[PDB]
Amino acid sequence: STLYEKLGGTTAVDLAVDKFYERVLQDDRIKHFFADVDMAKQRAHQKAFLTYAFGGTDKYDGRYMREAHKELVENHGLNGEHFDAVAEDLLATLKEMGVPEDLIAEVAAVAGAPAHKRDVLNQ
Ligand code: HEM
Repeated sequence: STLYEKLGGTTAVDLAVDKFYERVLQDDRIKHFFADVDMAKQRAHQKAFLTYAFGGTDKYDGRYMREAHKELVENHGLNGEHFDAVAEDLLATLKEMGVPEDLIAEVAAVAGAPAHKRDVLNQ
């Protein structure tokens, strides 16, 4: 899988997931969501988040996605502030690696698109 070559190696890829994983638990603001959740699923969820940010989709079909995430919005009171916290954490991880600042802005723009936030937030 030479695709990982772009990342700069597979070792670095796992390093980001491992560190990022702890950031979620470290963040008390969203820890309640992960207070009781199977770590197995989290591995995929967190992995998808990083992958989605590096290359999200302008439009995604699937009411099911909104049905679940929206449920959190009304039941747990999830808002854009929560999303920003998770996304902000990702930016910090990139800084540690030393990725040029120019890319950090572009990377955030990928998910920054409100087109993705609406599906998740379902405002
Ligand atoms: C764009 C970002 C996100 C994507 C792409 C995404 C994607 C997914 C996907 C594919 C699932 C189904 C498989 C699974 O259980 O992980 C899922 C489930 C879930 N997501 Fe997300 N998610 C995102 C953001 C969030 C955020 C911000 C929260 C809340 C902080 C969240 C909370 C949940 C919960 C609680 C479930 C479990 C639902 C259940 O099966 O009972 N997700 N997410």
